[PDB]
Amino acid sequence: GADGVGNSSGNWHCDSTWMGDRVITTSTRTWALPTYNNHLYKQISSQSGASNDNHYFGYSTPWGYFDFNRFHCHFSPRDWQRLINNNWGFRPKRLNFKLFNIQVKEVTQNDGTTTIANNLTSTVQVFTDSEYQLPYVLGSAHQGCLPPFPADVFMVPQYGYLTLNNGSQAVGRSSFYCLEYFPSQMLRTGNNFTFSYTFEDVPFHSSYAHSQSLDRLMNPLIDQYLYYLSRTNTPSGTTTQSRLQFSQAGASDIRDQSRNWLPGPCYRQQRVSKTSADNNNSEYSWTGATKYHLNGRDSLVNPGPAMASHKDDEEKFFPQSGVLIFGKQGSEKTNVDIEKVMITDEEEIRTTNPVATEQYGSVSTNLQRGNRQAATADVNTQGVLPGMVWQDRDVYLQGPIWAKIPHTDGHFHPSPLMGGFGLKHPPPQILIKNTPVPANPSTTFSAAKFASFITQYSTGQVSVEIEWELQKENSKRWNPEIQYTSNYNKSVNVDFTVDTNGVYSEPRPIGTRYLTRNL
Amino acid sequence: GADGVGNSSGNWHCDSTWMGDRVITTSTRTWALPTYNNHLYKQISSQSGASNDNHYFGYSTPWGYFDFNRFHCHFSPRDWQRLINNNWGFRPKRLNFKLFNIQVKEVTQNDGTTTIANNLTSTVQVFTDSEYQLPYVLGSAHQGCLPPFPADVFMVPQYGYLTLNNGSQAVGRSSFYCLEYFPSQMLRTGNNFTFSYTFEDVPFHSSYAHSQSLDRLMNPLIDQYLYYLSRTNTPSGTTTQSRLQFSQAGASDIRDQSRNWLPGPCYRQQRVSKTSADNNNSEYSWTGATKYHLNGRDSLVNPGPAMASHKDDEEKFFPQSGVLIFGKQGSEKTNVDIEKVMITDEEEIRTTNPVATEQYGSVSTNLQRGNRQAATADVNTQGVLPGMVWQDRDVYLQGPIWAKIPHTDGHFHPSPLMGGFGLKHPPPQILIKNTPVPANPSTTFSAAKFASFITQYSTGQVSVEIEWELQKENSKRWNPEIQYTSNYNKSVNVDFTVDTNGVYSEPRPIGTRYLTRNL
Amino acid sequence: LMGGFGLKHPPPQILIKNTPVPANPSTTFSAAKFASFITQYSTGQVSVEIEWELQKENSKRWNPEIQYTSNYNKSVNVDFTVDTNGVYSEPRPIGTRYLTRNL
Repeated sequence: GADGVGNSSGNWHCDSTWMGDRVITTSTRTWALPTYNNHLYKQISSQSGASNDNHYFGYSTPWGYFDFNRFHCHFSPRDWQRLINNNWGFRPKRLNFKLFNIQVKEVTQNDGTTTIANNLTSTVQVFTDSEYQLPYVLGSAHQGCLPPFPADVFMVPQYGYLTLNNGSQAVGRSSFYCLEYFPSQMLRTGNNFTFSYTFEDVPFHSSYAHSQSLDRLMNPLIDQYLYYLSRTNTPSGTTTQSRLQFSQAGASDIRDQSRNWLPGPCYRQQRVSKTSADNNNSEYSWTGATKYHLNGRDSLVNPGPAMASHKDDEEKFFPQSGVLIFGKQGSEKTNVDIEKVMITDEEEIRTTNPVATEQYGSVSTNLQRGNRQAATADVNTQGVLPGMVWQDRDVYLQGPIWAKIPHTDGHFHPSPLMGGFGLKHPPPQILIKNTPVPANPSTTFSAAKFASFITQYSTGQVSVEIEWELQKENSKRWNPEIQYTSNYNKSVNVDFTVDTNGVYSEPRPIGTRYLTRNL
Repeated sequence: GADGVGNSSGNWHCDSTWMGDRVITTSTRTWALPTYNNHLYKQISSQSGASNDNHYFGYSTPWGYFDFNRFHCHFSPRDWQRLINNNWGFRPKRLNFKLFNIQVKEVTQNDGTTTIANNLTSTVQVFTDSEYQLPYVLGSAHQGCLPPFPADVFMVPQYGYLTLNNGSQAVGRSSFYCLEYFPSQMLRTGNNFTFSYTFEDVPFHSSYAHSQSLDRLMNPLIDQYLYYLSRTNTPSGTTTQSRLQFSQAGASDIRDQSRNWLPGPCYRQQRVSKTSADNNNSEYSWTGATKYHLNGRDSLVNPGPAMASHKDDEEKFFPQSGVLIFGKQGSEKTNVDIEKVMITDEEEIRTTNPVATEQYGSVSTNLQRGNRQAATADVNTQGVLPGMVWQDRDVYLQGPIWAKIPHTDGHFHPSPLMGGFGLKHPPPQILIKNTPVPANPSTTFSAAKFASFITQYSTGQVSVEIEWELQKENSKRWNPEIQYTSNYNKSVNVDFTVDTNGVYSEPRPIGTRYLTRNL
Repeated sequence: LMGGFGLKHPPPQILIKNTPVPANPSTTFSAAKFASFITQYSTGQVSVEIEWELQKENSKRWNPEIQYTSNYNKSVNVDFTVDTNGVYSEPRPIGTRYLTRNL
């Protein structure tokens, strides 16, 4: 699209409509973009000394990108609630994007006095990496997505990436991608950039919780017909004499019943409690946390494989890195106290996946014989096994929406671990930069790189609309399901509202599983 | 319809489907019908002495009728919840009824031993008073409607009615309707009786609560332009000297602001509190309760005109007869203690209708002058006034569904007072009786009325399906609405479930207003 | 009650705002809400036209009806006019009932 200077390049679309089966969440926000790295690509690396587990090598670019991989960039409390309360599941189908009403300003810091003014002509160029030839950054839970609250103006993030490294230094194989080596489209004012995408058949996120659970799944009333090993030894006057007898598992017997499927896999996490007291006093934050390691650098295992966060009656506990944790609007960056964060809870799964903090089961160790007692041992890490079945990490309104499946020789069940939809070809990276403006050059020629540009930034609005599909409920469940509600009682502030000084804020994390489906 | 003896006259339909705009609740239950008044019509009257406010005269009939004027005869907790959580309103549209698989048994109490057996031939006759020529009983909140819970078998109520009376005695004008003077259709087994109805344009029951309220309705930011009387007298050195000055109502001024509409009407009720303590000790149950009176008999004013049950912070109180009160499954018939009942609460209205227990406003009494102070007085009964606006009593799952608008020269806004839909021509009364079976007659003729019949009753199932329309939500409300949920925490029994001895039970009354619409 | 026409769906609310203008942002990224905008306001004209219907008089009333007139006598200022310093002003409230119909 194209037009004039006194012509709005696009209108403001920010609705949300439900169609019974679909529902489209349109949404627009105003943004701003500075000139990063003063227009140059800069090489960047870990700090020489820095622990090995923390080295790196890569580049930062003068390019800034766009991102809305956060559910709340599309759903509004209320809306989300609608969804989350009457749908067995849902998934994204297609999207449409558009930047417009772009405007380029140029600040002038003459002595003790700045003065911003329109640089009409100068441009901002955009380009979408629709061929995925660029290090996909999104999906890395970074923060600089869209504001949950419309009215909020925002700054565009700067693109940076990482290649290979042998400590703080580069290794040859590492590649250096240059963003100008693409065909950016250049916008001036009166210019807009639209583009549209279509998702790929993915599974509806399961937005329901299970009423039955693996173990308790058969019918009480009837005993099976298969037998199991009831007792081993037997009374012989005073002493026992080994004599194995078997029984037919019934209701009273349950624990012993024969089955057909196994809980999901696991990778044991340390348990910490919301109650300061209980927790051993010391620094096992890193030392005790569950991790894995590549090329000799141990990394953390955050968002561990999807597994319930606490047994019955222990909402007080949680994994050291088995859950998602968001900050309460305002919460500072580092070492903030428990009271400043919102920890997610995944009890809803218990029913199928193991509890993060407790071992999977316990396999037998030795082979018993008359002169040898029967061994056994608990298992803290069980990789996928036939017959296992499980549930993936719920979603949360202010959580990630999707993530790119890495291009590898092999993947195994790609639901992104941080939760979300695992996409092979996700929404392409959208980039934006401000074509430089060489400030006054010298009369006599010089072949040096230009270094003195006009100080200036851009701004303008952006809009994103997405169509989601739904799987409606359908249970013959007689008694009421659970629903997500807002507290009745009076409060000094409404949840998901602007305070007295107009600061919007999300009180709690809102999950997705409320409706109840049987297993 | 018709067929054979070994042929089910109908199947069992008991589903419930939602179509986005409609939703059909089908429902079938098994029933039983005895032979009332041993087959005769009996004249009936108050007990000679009995307080005048309690006299009456009328008849009881050998006929039993059918009734489902209770929302839970169609909605199942869950279902109801669906409705009640995502709909600005709804109303009934049409219905279809069918009796079938009728079966007539005949008990034999030979000495110390009864023995029931099939009287194949004998019949049960049904007939619907589709011309409303019979005293419409339904709508009178009687109890003998359908079981909320399907699996429950039930007994059919007996038809009785009331005419005029001058104390315990009849007055001529009083009519005596005879049920045989209709064309009953006679069913034998293999016979079924279907019939269908269509409702009449009625208003969707408002199933939402108001976010604004009459008083607080204008915009804070701006002061009006109309002036009101700020002060009357004025400082004159030591003494005041009358000097009326006026102000322009603003935010701080609010109470004084000029408006455009008035709260609904009222009829003051006594306030009682759920807290035994507070309540004055004595018997003002009748003496103090709000009532009205015709032909010299004071009757009670139950379900008073629709008006909020308590101001902010007083959920502890309520009208003496301004609310609906249901029994907790089991609760005996008389003088049962507060702990045995469930009292409905209509706070949701506060916003438009007056509070039942507190006066409407206060009008001025006298005309003031120098030598006369300004009078004033509170008003406890305000009949409809121009500009008044209000809300009708909510509904409640186990509440009435509708009621017949009395045939009179004049009605005023017919939403039935007990709540529900006011119908001009409501679902016709359906009646049923068992054609008598003269037990063995004497060889020699006698012209006396037959008095010795075969002892026998009937049974068989009945089905009722109804189509309701809906008005879906549609508010730009950002923050979450309130929804109806079931408690998370463990409990010995699930709500709306059968206990250990299979006794279904409704824990609490469930209203209808949860979703929030602005005023 | 304040008088007027009672409408079920009255003339819809018309709103207007000035899309914000982020004044100069910092070179290094920050995910905070933008708080420094360009100071600016808007202006321009607006127009509203409305069509009203009428019910004309029709009485066999012989003698003159009452009408609303402006005072004959001289005055320092005309009613519904700008004073000496150009300040328009409505002298009195003007009602609507003048013409006389029988009950």
